[PDB]
Amino acid sequence: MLTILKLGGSILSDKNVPYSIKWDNLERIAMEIKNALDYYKNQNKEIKLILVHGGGAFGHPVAKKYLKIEDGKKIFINMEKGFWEIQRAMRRFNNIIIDTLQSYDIPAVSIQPSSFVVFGDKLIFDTSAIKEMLKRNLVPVIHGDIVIDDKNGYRIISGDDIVPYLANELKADLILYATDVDGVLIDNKPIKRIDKNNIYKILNYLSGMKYKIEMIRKNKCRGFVFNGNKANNIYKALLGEVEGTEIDF
Amino acid sequence: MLTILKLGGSILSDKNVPYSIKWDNLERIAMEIKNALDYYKNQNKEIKLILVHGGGAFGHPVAKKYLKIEDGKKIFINMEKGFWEIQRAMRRFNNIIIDTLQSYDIPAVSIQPSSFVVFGDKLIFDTSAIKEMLKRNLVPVIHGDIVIDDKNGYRIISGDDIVPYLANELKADLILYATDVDGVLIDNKPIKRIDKNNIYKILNYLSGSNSIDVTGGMKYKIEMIRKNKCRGFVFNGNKANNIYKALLGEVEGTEIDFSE
Ligand SMILES: C=C(C)CCOP(=O)(O)O
Ligand SMILES: C=C(C)CCOP(=O)(O)O
Repeated sequence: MLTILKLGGSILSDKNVPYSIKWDNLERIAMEIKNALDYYKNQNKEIKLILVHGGGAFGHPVAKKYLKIEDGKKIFINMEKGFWEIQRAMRRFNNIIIDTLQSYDIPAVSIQPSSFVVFGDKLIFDTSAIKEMLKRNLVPVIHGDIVIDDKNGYRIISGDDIVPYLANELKADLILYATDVDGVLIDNKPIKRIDKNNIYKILNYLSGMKYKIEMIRKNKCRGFVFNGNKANNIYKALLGEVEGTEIDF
Repeated sequence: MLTILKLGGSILSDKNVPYSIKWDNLERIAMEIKNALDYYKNQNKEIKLILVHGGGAFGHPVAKKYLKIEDGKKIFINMEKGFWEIQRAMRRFNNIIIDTLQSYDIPAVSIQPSSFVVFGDKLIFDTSAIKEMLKRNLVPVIHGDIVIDDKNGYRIISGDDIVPYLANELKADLILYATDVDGVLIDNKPIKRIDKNNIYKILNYLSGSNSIDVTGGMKYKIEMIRKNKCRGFVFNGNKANNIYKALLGEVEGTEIDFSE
């Protein structure tokens, strides 16, 4: 029923180019998601879908402006100005993505964490609204954002924080990570799987693909890391599976 | 003391001209909010301020396209386009308002109800982040928005729904209603004070046939203030300095006192 597809940095926007958008790729990714949803409408299978994207060439660039290094500590400053300016950037990127999805008749809607989510100790993140939206078969689109931290004051929640959380909070049947690599690379090769056995030797090797791997296990989750730039991977990924690294916890 | 300023009326936008923006009026208002914030710093007084605005010529016009009357009632349709459409329009208005407020160094941030609020017999509306934001001297700007309900449907949440709710949740001290009128008009004249010695006497008149507001607007504002045993002002937000004065607690319009 429920799937969480993450569109990770750099398939949507080049990081080394502030305010950049990879239009064709975005246009294609949106199409494959549509063709996927359609496929299921025939099989008459109810498939609830959530979407997550990063800060790409929007979130980061603007943030970097209010992050100062001091005593080896990432420090936000001038947040009187920084909070809005980061919000604003993520709002642009979020509109662009949602409009495109909408143009393919994907019933996407904006989820803006900065408005309600709180980091620190526990993760305060009321999924009430999201559950309802899913009951309507709407497709909530969540994005990395600036967010309050009741301990550190400010902090940047990312997709890696959001996906795992929601998958557990919402009991997701299938979680997908679209990236620019053919999966988790070991010695420059994508392992077909990651469980409870070879993991130990994997955490050492990696000593945020790690962060990602740990965040999902910390939730007995289970997801696929694949390449989003390969025409059809997303469409395949959603339908059942294609090539990529599997992570089961 | 925490204050809630409700922009409202048609002081920011002319509902008649779709996507209308009363720039001049919107800019002056930012000044005044600024003048006020600077004033509370000089007099060294702690103020937490929340702003709320409605849909103006943005929310309503778009929303109406997805509203139908069915069996003597309202129902949203095609919300697979409608929800985003209304979000989109509101997000624009919110941007314009916040960008401006910022252009006067007012630390405004965006609160988008559509993302987390559920409209039930009781609102589901986590105010954790807002509290932290106020804690850090940010100015949270909430706006009317589309939202899902807990009954297979959708609902429009307005400033009217948002203000009272927050007044309660956050235990506000002062409620400010910037409107298109000088106050609660009684004989085309803003009554100075409303309290537990005339409220009912006032409600009844508001309900009569010689009342200027038959939309039940003022009545609702009065009752929530009274319900939040706090204090509020109803004033003209189109007049120079009323918003500045109001924020200080001295705007000449109509006072509503039920604190203590
Ligand atoms: C940079 C911001 C605001 C969020 C970054 O998170 P990502 O989407 O994981 O890159
Ligand atoms: C029309 C929408 C989106 C809500 C408008 O809220 P209000 O103008 O405060 O009633």
